[PDB]
Amino acid sequence: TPHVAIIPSPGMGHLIPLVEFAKRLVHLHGLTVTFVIAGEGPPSAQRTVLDLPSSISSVFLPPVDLTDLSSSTRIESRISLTVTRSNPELRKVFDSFVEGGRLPTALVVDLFGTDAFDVAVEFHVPPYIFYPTTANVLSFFLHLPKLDETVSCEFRELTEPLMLPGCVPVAGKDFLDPAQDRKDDAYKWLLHNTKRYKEAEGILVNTFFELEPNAIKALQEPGLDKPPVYPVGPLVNIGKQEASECLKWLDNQPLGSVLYVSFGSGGTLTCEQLNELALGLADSEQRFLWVIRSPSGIANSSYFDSQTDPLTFLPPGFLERTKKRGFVIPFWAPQAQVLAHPSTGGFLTHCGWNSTLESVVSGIPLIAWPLYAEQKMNAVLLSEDIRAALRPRAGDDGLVRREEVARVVKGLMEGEEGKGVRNKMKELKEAACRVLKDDGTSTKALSLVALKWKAHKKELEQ
Ligand SMILES: O=c1ccn([C@@H]2O[C@H](COP(=O)(O)OP(=O)(O)O)[C@@H](O)[C@H]2O)c(=O)[nH]1
Repeated sequence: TPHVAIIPSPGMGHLIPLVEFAKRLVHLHGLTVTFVIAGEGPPSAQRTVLDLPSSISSVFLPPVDLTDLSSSTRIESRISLTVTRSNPELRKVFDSFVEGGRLPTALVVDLFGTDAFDVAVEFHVPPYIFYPTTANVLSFFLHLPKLDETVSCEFRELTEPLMLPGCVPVAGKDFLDPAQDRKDDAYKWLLHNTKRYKEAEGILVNTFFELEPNAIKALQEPGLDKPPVYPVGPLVNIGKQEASECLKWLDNQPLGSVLYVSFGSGGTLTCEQLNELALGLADSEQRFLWVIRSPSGIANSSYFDSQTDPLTFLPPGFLERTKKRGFVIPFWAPQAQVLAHPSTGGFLTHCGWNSTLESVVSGIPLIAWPLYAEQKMNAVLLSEDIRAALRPRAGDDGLVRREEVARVVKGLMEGEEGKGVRNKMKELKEAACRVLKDDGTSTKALSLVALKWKAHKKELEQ
């Protein structure tokens, strides 16, 4: 059977969907999978995630040396270089696969891991990309080499939004974070990765037709140097695994009553914003379950990570006033289970794509609160095109004040404002089931890829 090697770039939001993808490959397609894990140190959260059928093994590479990098290095530079600098160790793993008679049939990287294609090419292994965010942002990535060549200003200076075929228009000032400073190595690494996308034999994207129909149709049209694109989503943890205290609390709340609040694996708010969010959550008088992290002036400061107790940053009396109706859990919650719980009724999200897809699969409507990466692009898609998220108004200083927090929370949970988004999520919840049935469009697309891999292995071995 074909052996698929998967090399994630750092980040829980890369590993989680890749593990769901691997599980479908082994269970539904009979393939074998090895994760090759690059990094800086032992896995965190990560181990809970990698802890799987026998058909899935994990190899942890020796940690890469990133000690030459400035403390102010942006995350995408760190993420990309973790994979690039791991190539010599990845080659050693591939030599071990050759010796064991299990040369991979495919090497799957994620959106920042394209330098591992060097190893794939050396070993005559087809390179693929598993793209863990939207077809809209994939379109942006595929177009970036051309955009870079044709546009010479910082993107925030663009007066017209970018309107790629089938895509929601996005202002230059809202392009993903690593695109916002073209002089920084984060842009250099983003651009470099995008220029390698044309080398992929296929790109599997964690989205589905009904969610992004116009962008998927455009991506699948033949184009210059464009690989085949396969929507295979939503590949998520559906939340049926046994976790505890926050779920026990949830069990005691009415159907559809609780607002879950979470800023992904890496997100933090500023002090001032943390304060206004807490105050506005209390003011709203809604039930809530908030995964809290200590504040920072850097929005993705927890990406790789807490020492301090986040509860110490809450305002006077907040924990007291919300002792019954709010549950505040530091650092990490069993998010899949929360979103699948019948007592959950809404989600204030940073618009990371895994969180969005988990919410879609359970029909939970959103308040879009983007922080870093491509989240603002996702917020525009969710609120202006898909229409499954409400957005809070930030003042000219960037702060969402407590009055606005309370307004949008009540709008989502009880208001006329939230009816449209709740209905759209109901329809998307159905569609998410449709596309994953045996002859649903996402199952068909993944099956085409697995069939290609089975054919390739058959030809090689005969
Ligand atoms: O407290 C938390 C926060 C995050 N997650 C999971 O971590 C992933 C976060 O990925 P996402 O794409 O939403 O954002 P990122 O962390 O990459 O910014 C999702 O699968 C979440 O369910 C979780 O289980 N508990």
